[PDB]
Amino acid sequence: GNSKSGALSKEILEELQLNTKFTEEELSSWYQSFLKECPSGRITRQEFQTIYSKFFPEADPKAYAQHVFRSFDANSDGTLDFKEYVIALHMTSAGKTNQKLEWAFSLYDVDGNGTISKNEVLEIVTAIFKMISPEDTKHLPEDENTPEKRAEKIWGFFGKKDDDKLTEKEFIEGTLANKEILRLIQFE
Ligand SMILES: *C(=O)CCCCCCCCCCCCC
Ligand SMILES: [Ca+2]
Ligand SMILES: [Ca+2]
Repeated sequence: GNSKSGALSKEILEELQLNTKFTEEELSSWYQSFLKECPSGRITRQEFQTIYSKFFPEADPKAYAQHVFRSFDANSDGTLDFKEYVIALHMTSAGKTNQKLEWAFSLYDVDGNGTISKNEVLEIVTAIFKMISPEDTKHLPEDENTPEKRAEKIWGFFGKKDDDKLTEKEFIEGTLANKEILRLIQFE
């Protein structure tokens, strides 16, 4: 006797501006389908990787799947809600519109220090390697067949010296430069 939404729909669509949601009618039935996986209401971090197994049953994005969590599930919560979930899930795609793209400096900044360093870059770098398949690992330049050998390619592309800490401000431009950059540190 009442129109249901799923505890979320008007708060998210509010984002209609940044990035064009696949379809306002998408995150609608997607809310219940989740309630079925568990009559709960909070997604854990250990089970977060249990999902990536649907869109990538090939490689083992299990190492990079745990990084996308603290990426935005640190908002003083401890659990990922469906609202913030659609944001990240659709961010890894939904094409490239205006603004946005800022959520990227969030997944790469694991610790979250307003600035990225070689360490964090190393973790996400090695993890991303797992997602890559050996059969395809032969395509990338051998000058970086290992996480320790590539850190020089990525960090070398940007070019840090005095302020050896990449900020979220440039993290967006340093990439807007050569469209062939985001291809390396690419994420899915
Ligand atoms: C109020 O009268 C009860 C809630 C009515 C909800 C309307 C939708 C009912 C149909 C749900 C199943 C539809 C499957 C396509
Ligand atoms: Ca959260
Ligand atoms: Ca940091």
